[PDB]
Amino acid sequence: MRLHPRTEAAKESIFPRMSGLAQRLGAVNLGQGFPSNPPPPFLLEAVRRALGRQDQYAPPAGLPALREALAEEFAVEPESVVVTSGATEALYVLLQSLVGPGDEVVVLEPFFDVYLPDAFLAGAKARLVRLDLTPEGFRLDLSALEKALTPRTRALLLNTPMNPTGLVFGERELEAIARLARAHDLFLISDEVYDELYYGERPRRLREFAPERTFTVGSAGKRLEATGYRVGWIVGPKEFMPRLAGMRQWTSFSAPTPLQAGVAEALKLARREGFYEALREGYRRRRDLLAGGLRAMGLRVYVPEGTYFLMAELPGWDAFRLVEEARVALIPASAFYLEDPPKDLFRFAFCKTEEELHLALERLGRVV
Amino acid sequence: MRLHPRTEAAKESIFPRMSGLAQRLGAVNLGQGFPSNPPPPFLLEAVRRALGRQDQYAPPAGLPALREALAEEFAVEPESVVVTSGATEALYVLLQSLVGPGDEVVVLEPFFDVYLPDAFLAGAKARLVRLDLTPEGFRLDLSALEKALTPRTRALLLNTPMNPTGLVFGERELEAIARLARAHDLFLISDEVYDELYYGERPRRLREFAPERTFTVGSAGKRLEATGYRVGWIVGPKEFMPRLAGMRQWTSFSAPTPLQAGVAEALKLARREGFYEALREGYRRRRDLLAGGLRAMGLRVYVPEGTYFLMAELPGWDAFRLVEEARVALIPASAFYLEDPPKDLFRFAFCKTEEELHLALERLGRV
Ligand SMILES: *Cc1c(COP(=O)(O)O)cnc(C)c1O
Ligand SMILES: *Cc1c(COP(=O)(O)O)cnc(C)c1O
Ligand SMILES: O=C(O)CCc1ccccc1
Ligand SMILES: O=C(O)CCc1ccccc1
Repeated sequence: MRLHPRTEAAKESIFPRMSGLAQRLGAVNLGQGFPSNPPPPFLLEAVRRALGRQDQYAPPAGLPALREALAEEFAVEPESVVVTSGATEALYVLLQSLVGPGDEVVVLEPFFDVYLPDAFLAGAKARLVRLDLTPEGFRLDLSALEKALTPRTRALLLNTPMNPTGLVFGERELEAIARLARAHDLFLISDEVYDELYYGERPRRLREFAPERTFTVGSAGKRLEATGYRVGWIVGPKEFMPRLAGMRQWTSFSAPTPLQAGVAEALKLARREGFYEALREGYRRRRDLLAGGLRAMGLRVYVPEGTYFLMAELPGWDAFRLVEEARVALIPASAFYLEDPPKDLFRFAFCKTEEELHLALERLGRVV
Repeated sequence: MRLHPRTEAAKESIFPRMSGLAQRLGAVNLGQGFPSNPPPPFLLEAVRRALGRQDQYAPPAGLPALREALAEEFAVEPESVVVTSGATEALYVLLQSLVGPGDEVVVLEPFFDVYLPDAFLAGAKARLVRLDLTPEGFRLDLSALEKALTPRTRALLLNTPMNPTGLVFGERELEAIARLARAHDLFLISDEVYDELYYGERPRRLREFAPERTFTVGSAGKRLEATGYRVGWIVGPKEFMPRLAGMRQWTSFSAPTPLQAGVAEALKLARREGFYEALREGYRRRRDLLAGGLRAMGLRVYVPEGTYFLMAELPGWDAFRLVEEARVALIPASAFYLEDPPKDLFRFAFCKTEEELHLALERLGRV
């Protein structure tokens, strides 16, 4: 007896592994992305209110109230919204529903942890388009993007705000991508879990340029500082949504009911109490704190436009040596690149307390 | 542009569909199985204490406290327990991990909604083995089981206490199954979400006769009257567990943290406070209530030994036809069989209040 060859993709992710390593070593954890603080009180109270009354199965597509709350934010009808058990499931069910053997999916490099494994589990082939890393920062070359499209290309997987670059795609880029999508009749998968976490002008969404072929992915955990609630969603053309709900039905059936209920109220309260605005400000403050502290050490730092991650170069170091000698956990570039990753490039998560960030700067400082 | 052909399986499930229909028609819902009452106080309290403390990502394999609480109940180490987002995910990840193109999987019929679609999405073929429906009740034909085995069979999927039959596999039968699996070197997938809901003698587990090849599946939702919490588990040989944690990692990454934390404490309290016994006692009454009630109407009724489901025959009746005229929702046998399903057979769910049951009997009575 033996497991199916498919399970070769079932390797423990470097993200939770680093987290365990960090707890064991007593190191400041600036690797895997999850807030050090608890979620806002209005969300906790909304969930408490749901416990005891909404504990049983919810429809696969989602609790009616959550679908309506999301529909209002996205200006679509409830039937074009499907609630999944985290954006993680949304992404898995989408690749599973859009590509298969013989199909190709374009993925930008550096990429998010689940893209390639999901592509592989769908039996599809992924074609990577590495973004250019200049002294100014990461930059997308649309020529290189177009040069990657082929007769078998069925979908394009985009992520903005982008993890780990912190890049936010501008109007001209989305327009250009929407244009290529239409010209080759491609499906557009847009991972926008950090859609409310940007530091500049509010970005425009890819779905505005190509609504008939775009699937927008969101996450309550990345919206409301509650990564462990496992509530996410897909907003896309309604004609395809019933199928997607059909697919997530077999993976986990439905998302946690009381959490879906609490999030529904929370999404509305957040919009009217200026929560996202205050959150962005709290994060910008910490982004600058980290960036400035690393600059002062004489390090090369690429200031992000979104998400709570930033990348920097620490010459002559490797993640594991750092976590043990400096007692600071970071995620190495090799985690986001398939082959030949940039030398000495690390990702920092700054969704931590200011104290934790200062502690990390002090420790990295001594070990220069 | 069109969706990949694999989406053929993405058909809306009849169970939540009938619940939506029962709600619109103001009908008593005895179809999809989910309690009318809320979960026990000690579970609600445990979740409340976790809110604000344990809200971020838990490890894919599960929160240490839950894995350990589960390991204690099963008399195994934590490394052989993996926490899934409901038993539904356990089943999907399992088939995705054990079978693929060219492999076959044996499934007993009547089956649970999730079995065939999961087999199909893994790229394997499912060979069905129908149980015999006698005047007494359902029964497995060990000969028929063995007959269905081929050189391509990689696993067998059992469900006990069985849904929808309410059948509880006896000691002798589990042993026979254990030998066949061992002889043919097959994997055994045992769906035991209703392992604490039985009405007779404490049932034995399949993993006791073949611990080396058995993966046992459980559900906090079916153990603790909280179906919407989405916390399930897989208990199996440690040699394979890391790979299973690796697979669910890509499907939903990890189960809801505060719910896991709450379930961890609740599982321990349940044992100590005799929650399961009281639960069995409460479901037995309701079982006998619905059963006797349908008898008074002179209907054919098969009493279950487990689960909160029971099957009966309603001559010349259609499910949707019934939900409109009688305003009582049930699930037709067509949902549990692939072809030529028994005539006039429906599944009833008695995990409702006595009120709802009596109401369902009345409306049914005048029909
Ligand atoms: C965190 C994250 C996800 C997954 O979100 P969940 O809701 O936690 O499953 C998906 N994509 C990106 C880019 C993320 O940062
Ligand atoms: C309810 C049920 C499941 C699914 O359990 P979840 O924990 O709700 O996902 C699986 N198998 C059987 C036989 C069930 O009755
Ligand atoms: O750290 C991350 O980039 C975000 C959290 C995460 C990591 C890996 C899988 C799912 C989510
Ligand atoms: O009613 C059922 O038998 C149990 C609940 C269920 C049904 C279908 C898919 C997942 C769960």
